[PDB]
Amino acid sequence: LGNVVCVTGASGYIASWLVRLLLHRGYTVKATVRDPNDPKKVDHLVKLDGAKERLQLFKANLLEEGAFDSVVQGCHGVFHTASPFYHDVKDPQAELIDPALKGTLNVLNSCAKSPSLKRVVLTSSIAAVAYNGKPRTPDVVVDETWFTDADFCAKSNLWYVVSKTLAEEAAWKFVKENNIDMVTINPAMVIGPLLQPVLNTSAAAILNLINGAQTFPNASFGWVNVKDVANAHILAYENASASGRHCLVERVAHYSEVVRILRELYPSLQLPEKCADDKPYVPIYQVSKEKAKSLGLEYTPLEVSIKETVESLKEKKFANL
Repeated sequence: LGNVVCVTGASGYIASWLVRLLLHRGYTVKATVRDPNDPKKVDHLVKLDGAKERLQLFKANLLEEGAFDSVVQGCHGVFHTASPFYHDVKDPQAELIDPALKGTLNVLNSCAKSPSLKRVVLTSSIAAVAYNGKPRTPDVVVDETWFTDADFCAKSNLWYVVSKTLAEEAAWKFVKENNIDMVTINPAMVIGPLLQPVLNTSAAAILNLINGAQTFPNASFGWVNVKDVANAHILAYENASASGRHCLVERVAHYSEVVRILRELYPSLQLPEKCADDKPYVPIYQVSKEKAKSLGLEYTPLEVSIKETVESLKEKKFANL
């Protein structure tokens, strides 16, 4: 409750929320960022309730070997969240795969030499679970027994999913051989309220639907509320019986369905009427909520997370409606 834990990539969306919630439960949080001295990118953290007294900032370059050695020491829990945001990709190997694997093992190495460590919570992705070749249609229930076939996805140049997949496999092989207790949280598209004026890929996609787009894409993604995965990380860490992977997806929805909800929430809002290609809609499917629910997690419904996202988009000045 009032113990010491470490959160990596603290400036990230999921991480920001995790820090806010950890601070609220009384924890002392040692957070790592690229430059804790840039009062521009750590402002949203220092402002959180309790931060002034229990937010401990440390400088750490995710790709710098040993950068996390001392910060994890003295922590019973380590939440490796660190999520490098978007950028045009040339070489997937040196730009996506290599940094993915490197940063994961960099932090795990640090945890391996920490006597205080009780459990590591790794933020993974639904990308490491659902892409094994099997069809994903309305009656299909994807769950934690599904594991992405990296080789298969590579043939389709689905390099981001490949990087997330290889990184998770690497993590499980490592913790197994180095006797570390690790659990992973696996979210899909993460939306909800904003703590700073910066958007992740998912919130920007929502922004794109309300700021005058002519069409909406023909795509179906799993969607989940940022408060829910942050809470899922805390519950998976605190509950001793928690283990393995945890799917964090509250329903898969096609963009036409997302647009329908937006029309219901905002009756006078201008929204795209046309889909991007005239082809049949990418089918939706189901994703198990059992494991997260087994820890007491309650899922926020999609119409509420969309409302919160659009409301924050206005508050942070991205949208003018």
